Amino acid sequence: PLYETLNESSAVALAVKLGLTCQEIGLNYVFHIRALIIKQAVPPLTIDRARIESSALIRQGEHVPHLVPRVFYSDTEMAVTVMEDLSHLKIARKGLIEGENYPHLSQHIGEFLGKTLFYSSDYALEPKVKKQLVKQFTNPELCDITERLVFTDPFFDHDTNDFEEELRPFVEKLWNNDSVKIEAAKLKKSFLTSAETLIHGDLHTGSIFASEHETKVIDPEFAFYGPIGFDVGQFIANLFLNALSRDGADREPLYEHVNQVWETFEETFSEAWQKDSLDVYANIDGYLTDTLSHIFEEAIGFAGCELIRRTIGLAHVADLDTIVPFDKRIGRKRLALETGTAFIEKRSEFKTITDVIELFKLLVK
Amino acid sequence: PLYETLNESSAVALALTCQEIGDGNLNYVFHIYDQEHDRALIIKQAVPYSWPLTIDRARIESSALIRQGEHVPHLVPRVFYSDTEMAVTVMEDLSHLKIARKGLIEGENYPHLSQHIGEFLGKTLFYSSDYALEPKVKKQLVKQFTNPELCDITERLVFTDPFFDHDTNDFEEELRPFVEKLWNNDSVKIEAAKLKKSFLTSAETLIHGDLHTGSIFASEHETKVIDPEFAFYGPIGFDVGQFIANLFLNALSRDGADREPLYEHVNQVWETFEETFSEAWQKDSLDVYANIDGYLTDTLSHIFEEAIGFAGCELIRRTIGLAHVADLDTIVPFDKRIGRKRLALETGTAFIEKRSEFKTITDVIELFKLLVK
Repeated sequence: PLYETLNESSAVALAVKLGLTCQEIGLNYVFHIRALIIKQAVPPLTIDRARIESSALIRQGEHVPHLVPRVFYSDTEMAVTVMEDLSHLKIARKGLIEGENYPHLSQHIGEFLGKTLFYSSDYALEPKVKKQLVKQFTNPELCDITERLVFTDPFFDHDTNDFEEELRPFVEKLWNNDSVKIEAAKLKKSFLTSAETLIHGDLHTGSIFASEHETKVIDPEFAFYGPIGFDVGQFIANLFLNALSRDGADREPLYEHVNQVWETFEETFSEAWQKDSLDVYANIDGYLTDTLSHIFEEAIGFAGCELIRRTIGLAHVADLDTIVPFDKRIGRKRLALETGTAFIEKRSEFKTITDVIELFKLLVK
Repeated sequence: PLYETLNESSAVALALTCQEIGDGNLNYVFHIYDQEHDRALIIKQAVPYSWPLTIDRARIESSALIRQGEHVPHLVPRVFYSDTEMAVTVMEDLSHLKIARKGLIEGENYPHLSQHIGEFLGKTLFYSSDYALEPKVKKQLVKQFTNPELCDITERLVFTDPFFDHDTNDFEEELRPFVEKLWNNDSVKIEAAKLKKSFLTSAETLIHGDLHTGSIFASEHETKVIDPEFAFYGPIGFDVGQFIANLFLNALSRDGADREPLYEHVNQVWETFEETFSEAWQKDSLDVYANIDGYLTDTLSHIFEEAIGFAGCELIRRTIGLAHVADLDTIVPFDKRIGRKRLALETGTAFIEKRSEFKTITDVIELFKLLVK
C-alpha cells in the first residue's frame, strides 16, 4: 500500500521531488512550505475525499481559475493535494464576525456559483459525458454527513444535536411541526436524488478565503452531483447567520450580499445558458425563467435547513456561538430556527430575492 | 477477447433442438426445446455488428431481471446464467405466452394485467429507492446501472425529437398540420423540457426504462415483464407513465364499448401501484420521515404528476417519432388512422400541460374520454 502519513520533513521532501521551512497549520494535515500548501487526508472518514477535492478544484479551475486555489499536483493513494498558498487571506466567516464587509464577496461568489453550477450540468454537457462525471464524483460518505446533519438530525430528537436547554421549547416546537418536516423531507429527497450538476457541497463562509479585493472558494471535499440550488442556499444562509450575529445598521452589508449573490448568480447562469447550452430547448421563451424559479425555490428551502442545522445540530457556526450576552445568544438562535422554518415552508411563495430579505428583516426586528 | 456471436449449435453446446426466434435485429434469441422432458430454455445474446449499440446492455438487462426477481419473482422470467463478455443471458422460456400488445390488438382483455403490472411497478420502484435502501448502497447501484447509450435513445426519441423538425420523426403527410401545431407550441415544449430534465437528473429508483405493452408477456392468468435493458436510476413516475400511455394507445385503436377494459386497466394499474407502493412504504421504509402524516401522500402526488407528463410524451412519441406502435399503425381505414393519430397527439399534449391539475386517475381517464369522443 502506497499510503504513508506525512510530517513536516516528508512534506518538504515531496515538494522537492515534484520540482516545485515547513509548519503544519491544519482530519486533515496542512503543510505550509514563494510558498506552497500540501494538504493530506488522515484516516471516521475515507481518505478518498482527497481525490474528490482535487478533481473538483481542477474542474472549478477550468471555468473560474481566479476564484479557487491552483492545484500543482495530486495523488489519490497518498491522499495528497499540492496547491496554491492563500495564507495572506482570511477565512470569510472570521473576517465577517470581526466586522470586515468584503465589498466584492457576493459578486465573486455569485460568479463562482453561476459558472460552476452551469458548466457541469446537462445544460452544458453531452448527457453521456455528464453521466461519467456523476460516477467519478460519487461521494457516499461525505454525502452521508450532509444527509444526516443538514437534512435529518436537527428535525428529531437525535443524539448528534447540540443546543442550550433554554432553547428546548422552540426546538420541540420544530420537532412537533409535521408540515415543515414533510418539507425538510422533500428537500432531503432532492439532495439524495437530483443529480443536476457538480456542486461544492459545503459552501459556507468558513470555506472561503477573502480580502477586500480577493475571494477564493476552498475545500470542495463534499463535491458530488446534486441539486443546483444547494450551494446557493447554503451560502445565503451563512450570510443571514452573520446578519443575526450583528445588530442594527451593521446588518446591511450582509443583506446587500444576499441580494447581490442571487443577482450575480442569476445573471452569470443566464449568460452561460445563452452562450453555451447544448439543449435544443434552451432558446424557448420562458424555459430559462422557469428553470431559475425552481433553482430559487430550492435554494431558499436549503438555506432554511442550513439556518436550523447550524443552530441546534452537531456543527455550529461561530457567528451564533460567540454572540454575547447569553440571553441575547438564545434570542438570536430562536430567530435562526424561526427564519429557517419560514424559509422552508414559504420557499415557493417568494418571487424575488428582495422578498426573502424583507421577510427575514421583518422576523428579526 | 471472449466475445463470439452464437449460432443454433453454439447455443445448444452452451446450454434437443434449437431455433433462433429474435423479434428485432439487435438481439439473438435461441429457443432450446428438449424431449427427455418437454422442458425448454431461452438463450438471449446481444449482437454488435439499427441504432448502433454496445453489448453492455446485456449486463444491464440480466442484472435488472435478477434485481426485479428478488421482489417479484412471479412477474419476471427466471435467469439461470449470464455472461457479460459473451453478452448472454440464459433465462426461462415464456413462448406459451403472448406479447401483451399483440393480444390486446387481437381483442384479448387480460383481466389481471393491471393488477400484476401495478404490483410489479409498486415493488420494483419502491425497493430500489432511497426510501427502501441505505443511501450509500443506493449510490453504488446508480453506478452499476448507469446506462448512457440506451438512456440516449430515450432522451432523443421520447423527450426531444417529436417536438421539433428532427430527421428521426416518421409521420404521414396528412398529419403535418397537427404536427406543426405541436412544434409551434412553446408552452408544451417548455413542459416537455422539464420532463426531460427530470429524466436526465432524477436518480430516484432503478426503473425498467421501456415498460410498454410490447415488453410484457401475457395470458389470461399470467403476466411477465421482459427486456429491462433500458434500466437505470431514473424518476419513479416514468415506468408508470409509459405503461399507462400504451394502455391509452390501445384504447385509441379500439372503438366504442371495446375501449372500456383498457380504461379499467388504467384505473386499476394506478390504484394497485399506489396501494403496493404505499404498503411497501409503511412496512419497509428506513426513512425517519416516512410516517409523518402527509409525506407519503405528497410523494404519491408528485409520482402521479410526473407519470401523467411522461404518459403524454409517450403518446406523442409513438405517433410521430421513429418508433411507432402497432395499435395505431394497423388502424384501418387510412382516414380513421390519421384521425386517431391526431387524437394521440392531442391527448398527449393535454396530459403534458395539465399534469399538475389532475387529482385522481379517474380525472385523467375522464379527460381522455372527452377528448376522444
